[PDB]
Amino acid sequence: SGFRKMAFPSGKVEGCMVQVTCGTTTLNGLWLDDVVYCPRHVICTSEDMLNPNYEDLLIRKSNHNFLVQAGNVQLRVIGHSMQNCVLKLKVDTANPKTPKYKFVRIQPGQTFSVLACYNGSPSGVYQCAMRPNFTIKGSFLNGSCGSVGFNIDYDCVSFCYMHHMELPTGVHAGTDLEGNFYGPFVDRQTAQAAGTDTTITVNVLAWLYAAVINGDRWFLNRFTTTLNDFNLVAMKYNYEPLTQDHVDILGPLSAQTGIAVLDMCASLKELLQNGMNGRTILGSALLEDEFTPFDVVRQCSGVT
Amino acid sequence: SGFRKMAFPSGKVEGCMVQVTCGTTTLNGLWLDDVVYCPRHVICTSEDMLNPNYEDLLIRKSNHNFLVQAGNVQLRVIGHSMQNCVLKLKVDTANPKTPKYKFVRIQPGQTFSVLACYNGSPSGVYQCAMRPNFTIKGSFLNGSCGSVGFNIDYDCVSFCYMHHMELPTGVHAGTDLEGNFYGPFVDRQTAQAAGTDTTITVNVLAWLYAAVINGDRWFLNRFTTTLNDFNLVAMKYNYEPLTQDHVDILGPLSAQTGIAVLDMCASLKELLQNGMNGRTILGSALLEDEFTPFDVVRQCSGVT
Ligand SMILES: Cc1cc(F)ccc1CS(N)(=O)=O
Ligand SMILES: Cc1cc(F)ccc1CS(N)(=O)=O
Repeated sequence: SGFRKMAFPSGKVEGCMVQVTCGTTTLNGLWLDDVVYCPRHVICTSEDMLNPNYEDLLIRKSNHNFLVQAGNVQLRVIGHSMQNCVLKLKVDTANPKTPKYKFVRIQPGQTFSVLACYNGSPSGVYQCAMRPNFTIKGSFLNGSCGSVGFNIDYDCVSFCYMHHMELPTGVHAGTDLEGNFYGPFVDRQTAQAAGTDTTITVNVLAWLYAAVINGDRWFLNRFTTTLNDFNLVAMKYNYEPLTQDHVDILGPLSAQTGIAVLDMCASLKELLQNGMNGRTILGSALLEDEFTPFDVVRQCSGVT
Repeated sequence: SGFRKMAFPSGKVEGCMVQVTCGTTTLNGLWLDDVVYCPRHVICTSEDMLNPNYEDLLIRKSNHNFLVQAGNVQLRVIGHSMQNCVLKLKVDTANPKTPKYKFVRIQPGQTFSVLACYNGSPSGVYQCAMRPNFTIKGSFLNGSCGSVGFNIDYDCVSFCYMHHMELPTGVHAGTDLEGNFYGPFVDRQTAQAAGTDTTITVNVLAWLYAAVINGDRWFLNRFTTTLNDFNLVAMKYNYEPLTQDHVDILGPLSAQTGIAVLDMCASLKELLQNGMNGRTILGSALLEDEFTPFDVVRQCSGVT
């Protein structure tokens, strides 16, 4: 019992983190097989970052300009290419600690673990969600760029995120491992405003299921509601609309707890309308939306 | 920028987790050098757990009754001894992945990372604090026992916690790696009530420093206070008394932010007296006390 915002074990990803230096810029790279993946803005001075022409900046670069360091051993770069907003440095050595892995582009509301790194060295690991405005609320200082977000499925690491930007509002933007940004963001030091950060409704409900399971029930009410009625209330409170897909995905939690999804929606409705009244659910004074339904099933069943 | 409840990277500890089976009971063990550490209640049936005589139960046990499995390879047990509430199984093979390590008994209010494991397999990693009532608020299902709490100092893993018990109130009790329980708890299925879970005042203040650093300042007031005056208010709100030691430890944050410790104490006082008024600090609607001063300095400086 007890419920915690858990990160996946980082070991398999710790083994893939290297330091990439290009001139004076040092940031993190991901070493999988004989390729090192890193943000392409490694080639930029902070002057370049105002309006960088990456194609033009990259012409000036050679394999030997990219210094890749794995622990305290240097990797020989035998090739370099730009895929969207990431650099792929082909090294002459396959990472002997390469786990089974996939590159996956996640959807907003989906959760993953970030291994925050500096100079190819892991500092800490924390659990994130892709916000519906395609930002993440990370902890990233100078040097953290190229730190990656991942999910682990038994022994296979699905890499979903590489860190690129902090927006002027102190939220974080980045790419999948094919170097395509989440949301409308570009690797340029420019006025980039994120849209409305809406609450991930399906996640809040999953977390309310997790609460009931763990004995926090005070918020369970006598009322039910409808998808349309609930969604009127969701709209007013900047909550993502709830689909039959969301209701289907919550099925097992509904089954395990014997609380219908729409009854829990009515509980959520009252919580939105009446607040917590200074009470707490699983030791939080607001509604948590960075647990997925899959996150609760797998935590409240002990999946390794 | 941005502030996150980060766990240490778990890799070095993932390498030390094994499965220990004794009869029908399976739980987690820690394999360091040629010793496997695990909870001594591995030798108990859930019948034994009501009033176990561990010395008597252990007489009946031989080296070959302890089945230690590291991944999918069996370790030969050549010796077994009881140190307090842990078993030390001497195996014939040194863990080749043994990191530099120490066993340290932590003080209440001190924070550490837990690698929650099942059948010697890591499931997730999360950051904890030793509560002032010597419990932790973990996430632990059946099989999680022998999952360990640790701090990492560069490359050295300080092991501070092994998981043993969930109390009837769903909080968690355990030992240091010498098998001495934190608090008054015993490895017995009996009415064990935890005392008052007081807030770790120094940690809340450190987190308020972290807030100011990260641009959340709304709670900064015009008032200061005294250690004695603040502590009257601390007492009323089940906050740990603040010592000159706590004030000394917050020095660097006070220095970095140019907010005197006692001024921040006055900010905390108003927050205790007036609540948040439905506002949030670093995306929390209550006062976080599971970051230490050392946790903020090292997060808001990017220590690897
Ligand atoms: C331990 C774990 C494993 C997993 F596969 C999915 C989730 C979790 C828990 S959580 N929601 O804090 O990430
Ligand atoms: C990343 C990190 C490293 C460290 F040495 C101490 C703390 C932290 C951040 S925290 N407070 O979330 O654990």
